[PDB]
Amino acid sequence: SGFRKMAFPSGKVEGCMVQVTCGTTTLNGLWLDDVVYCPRHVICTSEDMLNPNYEDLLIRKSNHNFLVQAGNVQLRVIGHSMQNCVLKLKVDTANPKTPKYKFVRIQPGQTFSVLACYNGSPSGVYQCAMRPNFTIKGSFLNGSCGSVGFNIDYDCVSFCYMHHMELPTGVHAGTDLEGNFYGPFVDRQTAQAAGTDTTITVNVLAWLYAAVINGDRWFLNRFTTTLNDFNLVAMKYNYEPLTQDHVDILGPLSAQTGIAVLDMCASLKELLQNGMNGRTILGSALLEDEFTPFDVVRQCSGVTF
Amino acid sequence: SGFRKMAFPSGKVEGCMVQVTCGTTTLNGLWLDDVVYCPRHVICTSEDMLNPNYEDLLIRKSNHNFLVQAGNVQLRVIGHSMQNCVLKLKVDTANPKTPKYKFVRIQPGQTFSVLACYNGSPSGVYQCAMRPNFTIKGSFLNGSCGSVGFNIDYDCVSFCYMHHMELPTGVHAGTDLEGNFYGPFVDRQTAQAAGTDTTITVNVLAWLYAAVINGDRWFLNRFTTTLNDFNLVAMKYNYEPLTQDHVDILGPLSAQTGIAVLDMCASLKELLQNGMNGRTILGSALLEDEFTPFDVVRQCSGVTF
Ligand SMILES: C[C@@]1(C(=O)Nc2cncc3c2CCCC3)CNS(=O)(=O)c2ccc(Cl)cc21
Ligand SMILES: C[C@@]1(C(=O)Nc2cncc3c2CCCC3)CNS(=O)(=O)c2ccc(Cl)cc21
Ligand SMILES: [Cl-]
Repeated sequence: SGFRKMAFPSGKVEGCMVQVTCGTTTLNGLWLDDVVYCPRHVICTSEDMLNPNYEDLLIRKSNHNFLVQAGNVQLRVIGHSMQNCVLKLKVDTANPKTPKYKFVRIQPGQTFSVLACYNGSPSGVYQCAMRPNFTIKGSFLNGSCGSVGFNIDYDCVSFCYMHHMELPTGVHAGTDLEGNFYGPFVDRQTAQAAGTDTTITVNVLAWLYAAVINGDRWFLNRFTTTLNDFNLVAMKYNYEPLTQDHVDILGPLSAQTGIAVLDMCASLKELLQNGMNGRTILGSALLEDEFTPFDVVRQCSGVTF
Repeated sequence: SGFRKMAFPSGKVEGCMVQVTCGTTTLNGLWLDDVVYCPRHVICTSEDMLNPNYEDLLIRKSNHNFLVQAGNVQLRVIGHSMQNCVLKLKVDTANPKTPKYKFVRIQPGQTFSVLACYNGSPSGVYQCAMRPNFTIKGSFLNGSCGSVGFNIDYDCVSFCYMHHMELPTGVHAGTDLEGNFYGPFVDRQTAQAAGTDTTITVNVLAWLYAAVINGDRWFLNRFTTTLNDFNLVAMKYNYEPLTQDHVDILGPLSAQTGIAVLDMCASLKELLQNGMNGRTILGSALLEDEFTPFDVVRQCSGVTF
């Protein structure tokens, strides 16, 4: 029993973290085989960020201008290239601790573990979700750039995020491991703001099913709803529209508990209208949206209480 | 910016997890040097749990009755002994991945990371606190016994908890690595319950300071209070008494924000007597008590390992 925001064991990623230095800037890199991946803004000064010409800044660099440190060993850079917003530094040593891995681009609503790093050294691990506005609510200080997001289903590490930026509201933006940013963000200091964020409806429903599996049913009601009527109510509370794909994905949780998806939608409608009345659901006084249906299945017992 | 429930990087502990089997029972073990540490109830059947005589059950077992598996390699047990509620299995192979470590007993209010394991394989990592009633609010299913709790200090892993039991309310109980239980619990199937719990006051204050560091100031006021008047209010809301030691420990957070500890106590007094009035603090509608003053300092500073 119990339900916690759980991250994947970070050991396989810890063995890939390195420090990348270019001039006076120092950040983190990800060392997989003989390549170190890091944000391309490592070659920028603060003044360069207003309007950087990365192609012009990069051509003035040689391999020996990049210092890569793995633990207390200096790696040697033997090539460099830029792919979108990431820099790929070819090194003379393949990482002997390289795990089985894949690069995957995720969709909003999907969760992942973040290994926060400073100076190539891991400091902590926490669970995050890609918000509908393509930002993440992380915990990052100066020096955390290059820290990565990942999932580890089986023994394979699926890298999905690399940290690049903090926005004015304290939320974070980054790229996939091919250097493509999530959202309309750019690696330039310009008027960039997080768009209006919304609640990940399919994840709230998944967490209500987790509460039922763990033994709580107080929030259920005798009503049902059509999918369109539920969406008309949901959008009034800044909740994301629920699609047929989301209803399909909730199928296994619906079968394990015996509660139809549109009947759980009716409980969600009532909870939005009434609040909790001094009660909690899985130790929370707010409706939780950073657990996917897959996360609930992974953590919860296969037997409902 | 940002504030997340952060766990320590789990890599150093992942390299110590093994599977221990005795008869039909299978659980987790911690392999450090040539010793595997696991709950002594591994030698019990369901019938033996009603009233076990561990010395009598153990004398009937030989070294070859214990199956220890580290990955896909079978370790050989060459000796066995019992220390309190922990079994120590001497193996023929020293763990080449043994980190720098210590066994430390923690006090209620202290936090630690848990690496949840099943069949000697790590599945997740999460943060939790030792409650004043000596239980932890963990997330564990059948097979999780032997999973460990820890903190990291530079290069050194301080093991503080080993999982043994789930109580009727869904909360958990266990021992330190010397086999001494936290709380008045016993390792047998009998009527045991979590006592009435209380809120960890020094941790709520630490989290209010974290909210001020991150830009949440609505709860501050012009008032102050004394230790005695604050404790008279706290006792009424099932909050732990605040001591001069707690005030001293909150010193660095008080200096960083410019808010005296008794000044912050006056803000908590008003939150206890009036509530949040539809507002949140660091994304929560409840007063969070599972972040110590040291956890707030570490997360708002970037301490690496
Ligand atoms: C490198 C930087 C950034 O966001 N750093 C950072 C990234 N994560 C967290 C924290 C920071 C800063 C301090 C608080 C914590 C610098 N600011 S910027 O507006 O010029 C900018 C603009 C675009 C990009 Cl891709 C990066 C940056
Ligand atoms: C081994 C067991 C235990 O709590 N297992 C367990 C531990 N963590 C989680 C979950 C369980 C069980 C199933 C639900 C989830 C079994 N119950 S018991 O009352 O006989 C008992 C009594 C004393 C001790 Cl030290 C252990 C146990
Ligand atoms: Cl996805």
